[PDB]
Amino acid sequence: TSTGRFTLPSEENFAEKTKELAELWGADAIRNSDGTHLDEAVLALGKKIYNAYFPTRAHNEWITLHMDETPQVYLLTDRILAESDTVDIPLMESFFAEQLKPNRDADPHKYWEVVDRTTGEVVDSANWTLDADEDTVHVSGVAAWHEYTVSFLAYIIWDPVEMYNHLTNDWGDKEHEIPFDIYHPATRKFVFDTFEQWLKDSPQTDVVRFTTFFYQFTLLFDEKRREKVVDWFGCACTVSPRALDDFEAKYGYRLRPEDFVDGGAYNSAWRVPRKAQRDWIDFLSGFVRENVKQLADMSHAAGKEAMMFLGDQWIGTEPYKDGFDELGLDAVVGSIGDGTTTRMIADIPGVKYTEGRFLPYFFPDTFYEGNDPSIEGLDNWRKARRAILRSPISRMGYGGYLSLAAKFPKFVDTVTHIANEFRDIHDRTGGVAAEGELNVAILNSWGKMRSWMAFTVAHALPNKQTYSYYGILESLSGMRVNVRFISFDDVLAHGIDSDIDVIINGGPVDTAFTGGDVWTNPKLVETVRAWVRGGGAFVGVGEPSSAPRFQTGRFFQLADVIGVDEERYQTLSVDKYFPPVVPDHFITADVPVDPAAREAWEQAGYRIPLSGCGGGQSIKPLGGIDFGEPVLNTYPVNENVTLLRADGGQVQLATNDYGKGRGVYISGLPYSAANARLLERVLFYASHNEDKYAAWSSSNPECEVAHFPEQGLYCVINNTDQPQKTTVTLADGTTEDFDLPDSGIAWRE
Amino acid sequence: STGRFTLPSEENFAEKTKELAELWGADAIRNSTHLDEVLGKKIYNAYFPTRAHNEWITLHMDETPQVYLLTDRILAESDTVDIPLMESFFAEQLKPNRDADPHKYWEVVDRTTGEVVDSANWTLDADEDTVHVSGVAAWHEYTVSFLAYIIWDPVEMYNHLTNDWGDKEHEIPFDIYHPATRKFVFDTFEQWLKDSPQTDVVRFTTFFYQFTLLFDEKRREKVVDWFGCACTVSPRALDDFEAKYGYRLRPEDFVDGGAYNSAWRVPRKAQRDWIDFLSGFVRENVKQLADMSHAAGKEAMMFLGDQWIGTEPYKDGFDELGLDAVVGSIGDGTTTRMIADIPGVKYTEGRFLPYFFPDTFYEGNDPSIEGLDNWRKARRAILRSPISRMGYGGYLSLAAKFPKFVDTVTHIANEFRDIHDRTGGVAAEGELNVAILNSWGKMRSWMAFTVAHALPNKQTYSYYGILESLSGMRVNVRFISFDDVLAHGIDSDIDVIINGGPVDTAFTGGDVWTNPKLVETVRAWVRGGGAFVGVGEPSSAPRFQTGRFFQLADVIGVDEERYQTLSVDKYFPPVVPDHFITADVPVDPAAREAWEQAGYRIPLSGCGGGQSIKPLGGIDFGEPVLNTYPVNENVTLLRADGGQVQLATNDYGKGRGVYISGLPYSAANARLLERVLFYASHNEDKYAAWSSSNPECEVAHFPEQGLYCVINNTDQPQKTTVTLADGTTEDFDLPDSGIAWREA
Ligand SMILES: [Mg+2]
Repeated sequence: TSTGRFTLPSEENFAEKTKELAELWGADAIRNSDGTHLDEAVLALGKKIYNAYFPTRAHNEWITLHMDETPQVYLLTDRILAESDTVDIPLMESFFAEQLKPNRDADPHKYWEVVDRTTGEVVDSANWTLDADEDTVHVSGVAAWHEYTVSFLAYIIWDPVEMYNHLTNDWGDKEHEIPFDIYHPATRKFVFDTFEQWLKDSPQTDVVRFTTFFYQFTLLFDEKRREKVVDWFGCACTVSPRALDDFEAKYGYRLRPEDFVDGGAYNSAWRVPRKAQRDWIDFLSGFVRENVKQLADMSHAAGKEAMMFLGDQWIGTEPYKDGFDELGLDAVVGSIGDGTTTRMIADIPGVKYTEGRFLPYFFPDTFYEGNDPSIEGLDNWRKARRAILRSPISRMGYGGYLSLAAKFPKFVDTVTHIANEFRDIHDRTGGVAAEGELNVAILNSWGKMRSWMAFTVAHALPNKQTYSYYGILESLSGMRVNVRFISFDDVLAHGIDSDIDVIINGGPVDTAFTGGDVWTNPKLVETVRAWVRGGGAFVGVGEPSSAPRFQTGRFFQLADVIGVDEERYQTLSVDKYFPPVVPDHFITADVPVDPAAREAWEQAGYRIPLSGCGGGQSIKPLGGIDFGEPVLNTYPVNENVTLLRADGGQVQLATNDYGKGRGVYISGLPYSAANARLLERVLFYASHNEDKYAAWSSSNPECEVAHFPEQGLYCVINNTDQPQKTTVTLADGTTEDFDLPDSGIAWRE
Repeated sequence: STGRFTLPSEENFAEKTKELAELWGADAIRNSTHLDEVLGKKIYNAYFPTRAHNEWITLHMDETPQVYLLTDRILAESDTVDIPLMESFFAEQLKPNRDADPHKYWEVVDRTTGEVVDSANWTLDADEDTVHVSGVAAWHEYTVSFLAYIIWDPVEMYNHLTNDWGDKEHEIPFDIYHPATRKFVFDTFEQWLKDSPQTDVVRFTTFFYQFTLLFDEKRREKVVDWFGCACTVSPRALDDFEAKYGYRLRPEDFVDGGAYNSAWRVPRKAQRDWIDFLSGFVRENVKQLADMSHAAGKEAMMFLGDQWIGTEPYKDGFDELGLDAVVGSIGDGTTTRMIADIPGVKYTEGRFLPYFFPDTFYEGNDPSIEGLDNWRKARRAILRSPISRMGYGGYLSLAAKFPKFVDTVTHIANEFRDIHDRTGGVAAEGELNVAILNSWGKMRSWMAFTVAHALPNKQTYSYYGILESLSGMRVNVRFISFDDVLAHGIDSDIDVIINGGPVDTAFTGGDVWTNPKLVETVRAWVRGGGAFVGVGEPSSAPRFQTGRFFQLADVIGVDEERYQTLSVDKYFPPVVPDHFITADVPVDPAAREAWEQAGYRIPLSGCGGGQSIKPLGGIDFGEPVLNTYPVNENVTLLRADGGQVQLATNDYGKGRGVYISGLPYSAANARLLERVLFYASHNEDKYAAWSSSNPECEVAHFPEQGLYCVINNTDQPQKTTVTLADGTTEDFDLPDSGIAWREA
């Protein structure tokens, strides 16, 4: 009975149950509760011992004596309306005073900017003063009826992880942990000296679990103690006067506070990055990386592993940028939130192994009397499992309080099953990826550096604005294709790699994800058009290839490829003619049929041509597919485009032949089993690979197949908590029928 | 009570004609062609200046009107590409002008780069309508813009295709810009006048230029703009334009990248220069026709439609033409107002619906229903801006076969005349001064948010609703332009400004909102007590500010998230369900309970909080404006369903801003708008006086006659209580389409 690949949390006064559960779950590693030297009875088990390290917090005794060395962020004030030629702007009224504090030490006139937001102009620094007695900037000689703001440097006085916990589990009047910035040599020396001593003081730790490193991700709170700004990939909170001044020297130009506050966007990953953002990323990453390497080296010299948590103070690491391997990190561990976040961890190059921390975390918010944590446990396993077959992770484990999980025998038995199943998958496949059946490339401004990081604001929390796009990643995360992320820069520099079958471009207009004005670069349009014409496949979602204003008559610059454009109220004089919808088609074959709606749709018919209204639009909606957020007034560019769904006087789903290749338009794609199948059929259809679809496929969309040619195996998995019957089709055209229980898996030669 | 009513007649109908003219109180008759010694009625005869003379135009086919046509986009797959000119167009309507040098008058464009392709890189095929382009970039799209002759008049062509006349000869239109054709038109008209002594009113239907109307190769409408002047060019006109204006127009100044100068486009200098050139010419020639009619003892009357381009009825100087009347088609409230509000003429006439034709006058149908419908929509508007005369078109013989309809017309004509008699034709008292602000201003009064006459659709109805609501509302409506506000500020008599429409249209205004002087003027005015009502995407300007889309977001308390600010949590304050603005919205108790029960979203990372989990509903806002959100928690949200904002109000100094995401016309929505206007202008105390409790009825106060009326806008009985100025109430129970008059 398999053992290993499993990390178990421990805690004091819990020797008996720890060994029972380690035995039961086949743990080869134990996570010592933070701080804490652990029970000898636990240490005698001879498991691999994880101890977490918190390098830039939990030492107020240092940082209270060097408060100008805390991390910093540019903050943007509320917009203040001048009603004459003077205006006063309070600095701190919209922000949380327990987290943030204006920096009055570094000359405001050098480091800050007052902006007239109505004109975009910087106000002369001779026209403003910072009040000596309170956090208010006085501006004079400006225009009445304009809005003004200040961008100012703020010390961060409360570490966001310690803060979030405090506020979330109200730890009352417990001391707030103050973060510290290693960019400053005094602090940096304190950090490495402390780490050296801790290494000496921890002979029994096998793995130093850095949780995490030097810089928080963008996270700001308001005066009502709510989250104000968040970007899980953002490096807002990484500046200081010295860092900014060194940057100017090295790069040959001075950043504006505007290059950080970004009009109030705070350099959201959704914004098309410019040179300033790419340069800062590069400057910050060189410095963070140099220092992570030192930590790894020191860990190794002491005989221990270096393991990074993919979260908390992870900024500047850039796990997907070239050179990550140079750090010599042994492992990355992250939170398993779904398939997309499973891949974000799994696909990381340059480490020896990866580790998933599965849900639920062992805490009272889920482990309370009358709750059934086992359901979520299995759910989480199933969403990660489908992804693990496409890109394996090396290890699994859980976090929190063992003594809490131990009170729920059903949950305990569920983990026993998950752990055995994790090891079975690994042992049968040798930890190798399943065969991908097509090569699919997501194209955006960021490319590989943001692999599995697209369409995200906060970690694993899709919302109204992101779910129609995030669903694309979640579908792909466990799909039987090979997925890579590429950038407009890669494409302009090197063309489109010849192994790629399908390119996906998706998002709203004017985001890093669709690409913005890069679509008015004729070389990009030529490259993609030539490639589609020669048998490439282009799948556009939402507002693909969009560029406002460039052409009065063409919003999606590749409207010709995908057969669809969005009306922008500039072309209303042009009657739009919709060809009849094709309801029977390869792409839609697995969509459940609703005869009541189809009948209502067929009875109601198509709008006859009418002046200023065009014609051809179905009077009633066919429906049957959840397309998410609408893209208003999409329409077919000519009548040779194939409309598959065009309900409510606009287009949701369309396909277009373009020379040898095809274009497909999808207006949006929330994740569901049915939509993942829809997407999957789109990939095969657009690449002219219909004849390749059946090999290693499951007839039922609720199940997936993974083929492992090198070990002579395939499996089939049930992605649901319900029994599923399905017919698997093998490469030679043979089939087998399955009856898969709840969350089950079957393996065959 | 008799008169103010125009009746049509065919031939061979003397007896019944006389009966109906006396039933309806007709004081004028519209003849098709001359008959019966029915001859002391005012006689209307239609005149068609620029068609029905094929004998002339076939001898001068280079003097037909012309238009710039934009071809399909053709993909180049190497350094050469061929572009057929006519494949997307109707060949019986349009023919390429091979007469005027293509290399001087046409343009080939690389649509991928926007660059004009050098004339030396293209040729026009000698034997087919195909342009050969060489020395170009592979994988770009290319188009030609070319001059086309218009060989079929669009009124004759619409009517032809509507009742397939088959081989009936096609009327070819002619352009009076050329001297020979102009001379033919005036001489012919001079002669026609001599021959028509019984004709009292020359009903010009219409003048010299068709509105933008182009058909495709499948015989369908391709491009339409009721206000557009696409079909008004010629090599001579363009050459002359350059002499007068000091620059050469590009064909692109007309085809407009495919938009063809839709009135929805923000007009640039070229569009305005052409309007002015064309208008000068057109008006000069219309004045002559009016002069000629006058020296023959006849009235000159203009049809607001068909060939009306260049007249510009709302532009200053229109009065100088000396036109006695405008007649127009009554489609709805908005189109009624469009006719009624025209200055510079002696009287106005509406042609009411239905037209007397078999498409509605057929066995089994009750056209009185439509008759009353049409009359109710116009009436509410006539109260606010009276029209002089009414009447119908079509075959009287067909309508006469429908005695309930005949009774309905009698009821209508009598009621029309009764309103005139009681009020002396004066406009009802307006209770607020309301200005619509856009790029066009008054030249396009009641013409906003329109493509095809009186045909709102999916893309327009959420904004056309604003006009349809105001058309019959008890307030004074003006239309002003950004140039007006920039040159003169905001008139001291205006209570409320409305800005409405999608981003980057003439109706919101586009980049004018990046002009700080505009922003200064509106903000200062609002702050001192003005009212700003923004509909859809008011004040929007893309890209100008990363964190601000609606430039006056601060005024109205609402902006639209454009995916630049997703990192910023949005906090929605609780909705206020009981409020002056929404007071007449019906409360559906199971809906309200479900909404109260689902509660509000608690704040979650990257998701903000405070949005309702279930919708309150109750109001149809039309097309969604995605991801609108409150700029702060001091804004009052009245409707914020589905994680976005439909209705909100914000105090801004002494004034207020209001946001409405869209407003399809209905009695409820009209009422909503009206309460928004009184609220935004801090005039809640003024709302009661001369109002109807029931949104299905409206009140017109005529203080100079010590008199008000209340009208039933529906075909159903409606109970309502009117409040008067003194705080007094009076009750009514009105029948279908009813009216009631009271001493005041
Ligand atoms: Mg030839």
